[PDB]
Amino acid sequence: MTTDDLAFDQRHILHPYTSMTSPLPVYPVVSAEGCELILSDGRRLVDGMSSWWAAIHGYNHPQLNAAMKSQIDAMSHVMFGGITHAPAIELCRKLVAMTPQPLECVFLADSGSVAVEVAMKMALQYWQAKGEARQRFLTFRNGYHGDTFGAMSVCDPDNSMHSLWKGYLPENLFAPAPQSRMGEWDERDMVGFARLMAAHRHEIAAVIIEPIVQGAGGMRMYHPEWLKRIRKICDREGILLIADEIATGFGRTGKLFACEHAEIAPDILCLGKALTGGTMTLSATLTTREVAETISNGEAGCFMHGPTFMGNPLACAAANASLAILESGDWQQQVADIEVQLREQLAPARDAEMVADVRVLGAIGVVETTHPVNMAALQKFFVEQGVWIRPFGKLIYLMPPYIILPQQLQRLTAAVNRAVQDETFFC
Amino acid sequence: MTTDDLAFDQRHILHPYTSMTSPLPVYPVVSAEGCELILSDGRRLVDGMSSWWAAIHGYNHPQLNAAMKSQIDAMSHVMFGGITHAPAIELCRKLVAMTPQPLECVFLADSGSVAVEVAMKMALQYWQAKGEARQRFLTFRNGYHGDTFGAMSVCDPDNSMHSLWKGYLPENLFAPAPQSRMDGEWDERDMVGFARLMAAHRHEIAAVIIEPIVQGAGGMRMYHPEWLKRIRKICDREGILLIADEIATGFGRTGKLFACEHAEIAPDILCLGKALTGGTMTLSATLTTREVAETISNGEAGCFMHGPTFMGNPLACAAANASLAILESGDWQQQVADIEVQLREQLAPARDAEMVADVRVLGAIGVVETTHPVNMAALQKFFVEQGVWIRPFGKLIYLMPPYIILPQQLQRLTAAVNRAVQDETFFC
Ligand SMILES: Cc1ncc(COP(=O)(O)O)c(CNC2C=CC(CC[C@H](N)C(=O)O)C=C2)c1O
Ligand SMILES: Cc1ncc(COP(=O)(O)O)c(CNC2C=CC(CC[C@H](N)C(=O)O)C=C2)c1O
Ligand code: NA
Ligand code: NA
Repeated sequence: MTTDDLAFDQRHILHPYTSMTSPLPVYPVVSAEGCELILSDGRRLVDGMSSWWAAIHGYNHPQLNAAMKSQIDAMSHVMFGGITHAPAIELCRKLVAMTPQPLECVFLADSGSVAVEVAMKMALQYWQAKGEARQRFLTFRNGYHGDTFGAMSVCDPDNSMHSLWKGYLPENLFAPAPQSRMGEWDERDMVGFARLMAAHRHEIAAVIIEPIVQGAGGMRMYHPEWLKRIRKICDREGILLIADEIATGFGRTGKLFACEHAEIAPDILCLGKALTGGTMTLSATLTTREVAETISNGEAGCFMHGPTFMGNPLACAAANASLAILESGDWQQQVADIEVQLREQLAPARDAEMVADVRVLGAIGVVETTHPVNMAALQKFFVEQGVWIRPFGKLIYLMPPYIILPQQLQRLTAAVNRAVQDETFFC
Repeated sequence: MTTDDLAFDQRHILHPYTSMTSPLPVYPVVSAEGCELILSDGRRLVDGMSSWWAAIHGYNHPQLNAAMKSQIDAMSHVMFGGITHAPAIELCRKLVAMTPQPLECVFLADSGSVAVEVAMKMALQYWQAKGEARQRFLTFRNGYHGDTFGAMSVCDPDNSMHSLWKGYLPENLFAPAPQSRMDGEWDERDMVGFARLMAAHRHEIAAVIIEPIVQGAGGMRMYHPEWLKRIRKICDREGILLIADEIATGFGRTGKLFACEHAEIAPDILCLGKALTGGTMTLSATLTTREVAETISNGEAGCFMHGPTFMGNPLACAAANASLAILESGDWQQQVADIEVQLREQLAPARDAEMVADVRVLGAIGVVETTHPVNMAALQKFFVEQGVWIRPFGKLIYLMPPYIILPQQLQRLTAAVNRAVQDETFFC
């Protein structure tokens, strides 16, 4: 990649949530292997982010590559209307088997935001079919579910800046962010949620939350009793529960799915990211036959959704390989060992002036700071330490591949500890 | 593939816009090559659908395959936040160069619906940043732009059953479907409805959004290019942004590289997908002008607020680059022109069948519209029995084949269509 290439990127290529006028530095990556990203000039970086949490098996994984190349040899893609294929069937068999028993119907889609849109549409169509006037969603503050208009409508109105779309987005119900930590349970915490449930129980189509961990909305880790109470409340009121596990699914929090921490099953489950081992985009939204059949028996005769590339053979094959790796079960001790090391190596950050909080769960390690990070300056510092860490807001956090070596994880935590010693990289 | 596999699929796997309680049969596909799909039982079918518009180079294309395998060797994926890579840069260079001069800023995304959502958010943020009170979209009836919630808000309310979401979906403005045909003459009267809505709401409209020339899902309609010339001029006069959704028409399908070329106009925002990757896997792109891209970033947000996990996916970009490289040979132009002539010639006799309401053709799109709806299970079986994959929808029996299709293969497709409509058997 020439300098002109980089110039073109800066002036012509929009990057995720960043200015086209005040771009901060980008780093040119040529390849990746194991837990390392390789830059154009040869610099090798230990990946602390798993490419936004998806690459749980690292990069250039033999199993993943083999499955992908083999599916390309058969067919990378064929349409899913009136046709089915082995990769979709094998993938759906695994998804049904690995999730709670009631979740036995699968709607594959292209991305996390779309999987959330699908779950939302499922709930609305469900009630439309039952002839129940229910169109509200009840969610938590600090929640984040994606970037498309439906998903945006259930994101924290303050973090996702709902003022920008005030008038276009439907108005949903936002209970207080869960206060009890993953910590002791305080009954005082339920008051806000209960309040909204009592006043709006007749019109709520579904409750939607990220289980245990609220990711992009603040890397918050809350008490599982919340999920227990919400499942019970939904059960009593006849409301659907949507669990967004696009970030928490496939082992990240120490359990296969975060709902397991509370031993609850949602009515609708959204999955993505690590689904494909972070090789390419794919999502899945699972629900019950009660939901799936009711919808088909309604006025529309079917669930009204179906994107062009639905069921893409290549992506399904990658996902099959990713799930196959998890089948060994090795992730359980890998994540447990990571958790221990994170909790050990991040503890010193609690002596640093710039730190507000340190919290760890499975392969998620968070250092919350008192002031906003300088994302450009901190990223450069990290690159200089030979690590890839992408902080944002007041969070310097790690979500590494499950296969990361102790010495690699150590470089990440050391860099973090060093970074927070200095106002240098803040405001 | 076993029959148990088919049972699992029927009972546990949702398919696009189809019932779970009253299933229709699906056909198991094990592989595909050239312009053929290969069923699990060994039957080979000539593909008449291009897997919904996208597989313009067919299947198991050596150039696409090699490009995908090579990218896997480097990295199938890496995040795009604070990172860039060669496949993304090359693709964006190509996209900027092949589209109208003003369109030079590229937002890569995952799917067509997301690309439309991005276009719509761009329009909203553009006006929110100039301090103007514009949150409505003006679109045409019989339009389809995706099935995520924002996209649904600009789809035809009847065709997409907006009654199901009545009260949840924002109410946009719907001008009548364009009446003048690509085949025929322009009629000034066509404009009254659109002109009327514009005059009454010119002040609240953030953008006009349409599919140029061909409205796909909403009826496979083919309208007169004068429509786009007018819409461009009107948008220009009123200071309104024009969004062209070319997710279906892009990359040669209508006989021109982009359907906007039939009118020689450029939109402010252009959405692409489908054939972008040669139908190998999902990827989309929304391009806009410097004026739009810079204005948004200077707004309160400080940036365009969107960024999906797999944005810029190296693997998909590599496939898209290979697909575009194939189109650089220019061979598609004659290929599509020849397909067009053959479709016109061989579907023409369908116009004398009693079951046929209309026959219309543009580039590598051939449509036989019928008077009654098709019997899906029955007609699908007939087609497969003829050794062809044609998937009709409602009153439309259509062909959109890969550009590489051989005349003999194309002839089997048209023969089958003509045979399907000769009597009332496969209808209702
Ligand atoms: C829990 C959850 N649900 C849905 C989605 C949307 O999935 P997509 O595939 O459509 O993106 C996500 C997406 N996860 C994200 C993770 C990180 C960021 C950005 C963090 C920070 N602001 C930064 O700039 O780096 C955004 C989305 C999800 O987690
Ligand atoms: C013009 C246009 N714009 C947007 C989209 C959305 O792209 P996705 O990748 O998100 O799907 C598309 C393509 N989407 C569809 C087009 C038509 C249908 C209906 C098919 C019909 N039911 C049938 O069986 O034949 C569905 C999605 C597009 O063309
Ligand atoms: Na299950
Ligand atoms: Na251009």
